[PDB]
Amino acid sequence: DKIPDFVVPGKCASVDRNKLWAEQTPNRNSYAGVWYQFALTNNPYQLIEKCVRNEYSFDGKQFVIESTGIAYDGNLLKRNGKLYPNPFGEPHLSIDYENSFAAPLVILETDYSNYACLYSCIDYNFGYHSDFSFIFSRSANLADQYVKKCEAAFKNINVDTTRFVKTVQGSSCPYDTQKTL
Amino acid sequence: KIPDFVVPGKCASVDRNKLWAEQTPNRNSYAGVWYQFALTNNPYQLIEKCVRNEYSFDGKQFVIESTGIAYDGNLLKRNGKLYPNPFGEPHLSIDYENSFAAPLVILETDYSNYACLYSCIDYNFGYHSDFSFIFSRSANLADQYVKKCEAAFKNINVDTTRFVKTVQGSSCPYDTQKTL
Repeated sequence: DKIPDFVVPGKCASVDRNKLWAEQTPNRNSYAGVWYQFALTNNPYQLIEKCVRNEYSFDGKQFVIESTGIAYDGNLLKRNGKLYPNPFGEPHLSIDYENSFAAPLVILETDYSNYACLYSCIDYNFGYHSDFSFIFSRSANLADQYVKKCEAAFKNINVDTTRFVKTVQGSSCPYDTQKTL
Repeated sequence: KIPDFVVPGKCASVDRNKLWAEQTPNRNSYAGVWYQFALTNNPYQLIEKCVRNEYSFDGKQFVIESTGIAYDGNLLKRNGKLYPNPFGEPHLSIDYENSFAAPLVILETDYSNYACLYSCIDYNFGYHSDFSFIFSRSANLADQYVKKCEAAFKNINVDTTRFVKTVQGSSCPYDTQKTL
């Protein structure tokens, strides 16, 4: 039988969150600013298809997010999100979008000034998980050397990096306009 | 051949403002114990039978302890919260530990006997998944209340033939459950 490539047998991977959390907590401010989506794994919840541009402001408690780009229907779209500590005290954040739902998000590795590798995973009740991965860049392109750092980090938690699809980014995107939405 | 919880079209409009206005003053009456009477097929619900949800209201949100028999036969406890949507939208978020959070609307409740609950999420490919529950104040629910739930779901075009009854009653270890 055929199922989507984002439903995978087994339980979400372990991931050492406590380590990442201690490392990332004092650096929140540095995480703010603009991040471009460089690539992601097949994701049926993402409404923005191309030129995905995420603007993060940090108010000391959370990050407020404005995500913009071109939707699947060819129009411009702006979505509002928030990234805040998980409300049960687990050492991960919840990524939440307006009119949608919220999911756990772990920053598996970032150097803050070039790249960030991100990961979200959900267990189902029938022996399968679904995971969603992203490669974020501080600019419209990301150099092979940072891309490989994400590829290693995802390989290390057993994600088939063949699942990544490149996002359209670059001078063909109306970034100046997106910023005004 | 897709799962019956993956449905064509956009999530339904539900009149969330009318509901919010009705329920806001009565939150305190929503607390206490609620049993899951029936639900539409749901891949995130880890407790299979004897499902008992205990709600306490602290003023801003509800703290939940959900217990029952998991799909492996073992007893299970899950911790949840129910709080207003953090963007100011007139619906609640239902959030469970080690899981995710989804929007939840209470389509109809009389507080003392039944509740009909609804959650819906839209996909980027023109379909949606919705999840529905019927809650009862006891292990059983009279026909007259089940029918009110049926009418509320029909009204929003949920196909009520998707409901499966949950195991409750004599065979459940509620007394042990209360203790977890």
